[PDB]
Amino acid sequence: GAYVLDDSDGLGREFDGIGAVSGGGATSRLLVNYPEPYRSEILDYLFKPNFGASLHILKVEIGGDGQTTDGTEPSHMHYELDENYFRGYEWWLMKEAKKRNPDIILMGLPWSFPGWLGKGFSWPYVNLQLTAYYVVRWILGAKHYHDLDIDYIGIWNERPFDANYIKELRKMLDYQGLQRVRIIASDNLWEPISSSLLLDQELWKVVDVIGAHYPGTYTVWNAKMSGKKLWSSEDFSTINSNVGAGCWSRILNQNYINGNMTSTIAWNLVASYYEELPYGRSGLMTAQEPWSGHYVVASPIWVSAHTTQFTQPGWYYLKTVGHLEKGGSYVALTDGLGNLTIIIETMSHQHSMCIRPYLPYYNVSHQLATFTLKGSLREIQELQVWYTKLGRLHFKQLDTLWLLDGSGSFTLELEEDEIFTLTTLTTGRKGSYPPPPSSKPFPTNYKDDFNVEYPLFSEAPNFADQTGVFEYYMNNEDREHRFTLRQVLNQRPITWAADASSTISVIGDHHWTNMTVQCDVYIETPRSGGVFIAGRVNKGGILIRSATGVFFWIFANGSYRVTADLGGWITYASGHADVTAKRWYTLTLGIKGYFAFGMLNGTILWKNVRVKYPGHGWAAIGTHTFEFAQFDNFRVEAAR
Ligand SMILES: *[C@@H]1O[C@H](CO)[C@@H](O[C@@H]2O[C@H](CO)[C@@H](O)[C@H](O)[C@H]2NC(C)=O)[C@H](O)[C@H]1NC(C)=O
Ligand SMILES: *[C@@H]1O[C@H](CO)[C@@H](O[C@@H]2O[C@H](CO)[C@@H](O)[C@H](O)[C@H]2NC(C)=O)[C@H](O)[C@H]1NC(C)=O
Ligand SMILES: *[C@@H]1O[C@H](CO)[C@@H](O[C@@H]2O[C@H](CO)[C@@H](O)[C@H](O)[C@H]2NC(C)=O)[C@H](O)[C@H]1NC(C)=O
Ligand SMILES: O=[N+]([O-])c1ccc(O[C@@H]2O[C@H](CO)[C@H](O)[C@H](O)[C@H]2O)cc1
Ligand SMILES: *[C@@H]1O[C@H](CO)[C@@H](O)[C@H](O)[C@H]1NC(C)=O
Ligand SMILES: [Ca+2]
Repeated sequence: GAYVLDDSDGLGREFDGIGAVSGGGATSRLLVNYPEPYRSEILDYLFKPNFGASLHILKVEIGGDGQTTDGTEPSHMHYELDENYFRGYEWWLMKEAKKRNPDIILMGLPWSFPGWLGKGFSWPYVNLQLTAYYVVRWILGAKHYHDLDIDYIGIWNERPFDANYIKELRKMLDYQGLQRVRIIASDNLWEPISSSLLLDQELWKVVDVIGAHYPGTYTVWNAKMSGKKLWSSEDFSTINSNVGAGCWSRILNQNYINGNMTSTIAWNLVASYYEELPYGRSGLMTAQEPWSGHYVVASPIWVSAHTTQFTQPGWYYLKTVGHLEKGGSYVALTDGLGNLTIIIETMSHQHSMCIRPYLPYYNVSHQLATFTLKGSLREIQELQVWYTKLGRLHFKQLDTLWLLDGSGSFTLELEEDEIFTLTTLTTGRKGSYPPPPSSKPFPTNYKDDFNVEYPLFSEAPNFADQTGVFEYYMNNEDREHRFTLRQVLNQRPITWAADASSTISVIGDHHWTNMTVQCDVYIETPRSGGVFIAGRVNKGGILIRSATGVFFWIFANGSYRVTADLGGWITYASGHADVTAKRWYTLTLGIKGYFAFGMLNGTILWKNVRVKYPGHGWAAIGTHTFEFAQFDNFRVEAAR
């Protein structure tokens, strides 16, 4: 019936911000080659203050060369003695975020690590100082090469922590002059980090924030007892339809209400990865077509706005928040400067399911809500009103609410699936750019000769690596193949996911069913080396080991194989071929209906080989193991 909002008996917890994750893995892969103005528009929808999602926090993966959900992301140290702070796209993204919002909060977290850190094992805690040295290098590089101040550093995403590592990471941070950098742990479940912090005082000192994943709006007792800041450091991961927008809406309020969590960070920031990759379209918005410029400003953008435009890190939650009688919730925040924000949500169970965890039914029905400004809030007379209705009307400003009394009270009619933001703030705006081009399938004729001398990014556009890492490569000591694409991993990473045994990058349209793929290939390893080109590749990401399709392999021992699977268990054809290491060959692979054929240097090697049909999927290139190889003059001709 009546709901009191008061600051007289003090304040709730400090609000730390809403944000999103770019990474885990390659989630922003297709954003980088958007043409202007569209690329800059997308970034504004995300990061420009008083405009769109206006995010307070950007968390990114510290690439470790391993597959991390929708691809691999390049590390700053591929090998021992290697340092490079210009690979990938997270540097660029952080800088674009900071350009639009100087006060944005930056976070880094590793998912995988380069294999050499493991010194013989697939384990990052073999040499604690070495792994901490690697991580801290990254933070220094952000400052030195990009003028970026990383605010938070994590441990090992969704994987075990080592208390001695966390301590060494603190010591190393301090030693390198990074006392200001905070540590968040352990980016997994509430335990065992929470009880570890109660039993170990030295550990308690070095951990600033307990970050838990997909906590279903709740925390646990040991966490409250720690007195540490509690963040949902990874949540959401839901398709960005209205259903996903409802999930985001509900958890933004209730993570604080039910679980004392003062930050929530969505995986992921923008769906800029092929949608047939795992968890397709689970970004706050969608930008998965750089070749057309088409992007979608999805519902979750506006749900974010309802909190982000009208709150800032450093504000405080009131003590007066909770659930509504007939369902839904209300939070309220101030800033100590007389401003007040009220955010109300009425998300129906049927339209707010997150993928993790799934909630048992709860009822939401028509109701009325009365709010009374008690304490030092009563002196407010006027409130701006923002309204959103899911299922649709988005982030629409409604007529101002005048209190018009001396009461300090007001009433609302609330139906289902609604968000209301009521605030003293006048800065709100539903930012708008003209509509962008219609969606178009991936070009049915496509070529890249990789002839780019000073590339802006370290890899060619649209190639999404799924195991291994492929980079622009300049080789002055050749005139015919001076500018190529090279797979640069020479050993398996400390994997997070189950990377394939062979390297692979996919490109194009997963709907393609008839296609001709051509590429110049070059094997660097004598006797043992191997490369392939492929078509109808159907799976990638965390499922890359499962990929089927048609794979045309050539080996440096003078052999070829055609397989139905990336693991090469299922043979379509095999035989001999005039192939050695360190020689350039042109490979052609034709796939049509039930039949395939392969050419070597324009000459038929095998023809009318039966493949499974129907089948559809991307084109790809790769290497037999984690080995050096080059590719040049890539072309694809395909029918969807
Ligand atoms: C964490 O938030 C919870 C609510 O989710 C607070 O626990 C109590 O909740 C009841 C019922 O909602 C309130 O009436 C009380 O005011 C709360 N009790 C306390 C401890 O004051 C709790 O305040 C929070 N826990 C903290 C901050 O340690
Ligand atoms: C409400 O919040 C706004 C946003 O901070 C406050 O506006 C700033 O206030 C400080 C001093 O209080 C000024 O130095 C800034 O220049 C102000 N910025 C703007 C946008 O004018 C404001 O003080 C708060 N109080 C209210 C209700 O106006
Ligand atoms: C891929 O190739 C197959 C084989 O050419 C195409 O399927 C044939 O389509 C014709 C009519 O268009 C039928 O009469 C044949 O019987 C089909 N072949 C088989 C074995 O089914 C198919 O249309 C092509 N797909 C696309 C979209 O390009
Ligand atoms: O299998 N799980 O329950 C599971 C739960 C949380 C996980 O962490 C997260 O999942 C996300 C997808 O929803 C992304 O993969 C993200 O990269 C990963 O950190 C990964 C797997
Ligand atoms: C939910 O609760 C309302 C009001 O109490 C009631 O009218 C309705 O039947 C309930 N719906 C279901 C299916 O639980
Ligand atoms: Ca070239």
